Amino acid sequence: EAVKKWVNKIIEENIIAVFAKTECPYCIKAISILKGYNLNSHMHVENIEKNPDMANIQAYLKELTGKSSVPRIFINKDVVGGCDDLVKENDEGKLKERLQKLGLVN
Ligand SMILES: [Co+2]
Ligand SMILES: [Co+2]
Ligand SMILES: [Co+2]
Repeated sequence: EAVKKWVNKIIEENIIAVFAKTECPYCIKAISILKGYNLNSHMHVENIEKNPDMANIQAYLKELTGKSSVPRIFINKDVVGGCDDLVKENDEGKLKERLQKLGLVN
């Protein structure tokens, strides 16, 4: 329960929550895309590789999202998914819609 509670706190206390690992090009790409919307003040990036319970975190992220890979991206507790999902939402206007409803972009 401790691992799940810790992950939950990250998702619930940050509007934009990104789970990442070290030297992860698609993590870096997704984080850069989000910071390009000036979301930094409401983002937390968690490096789950620098963590003794990486496998537990990944298993829980799969239970929540369908995949154990990083990056894993949540926006106001809603599952965006990975960087490819973020790129699809960004290119098709869904990302902007999301952020507008949250007051994060005009
Ligand atoms: Co290397
Ligand atoms: Co900027
Ligand atoms: Co952290």
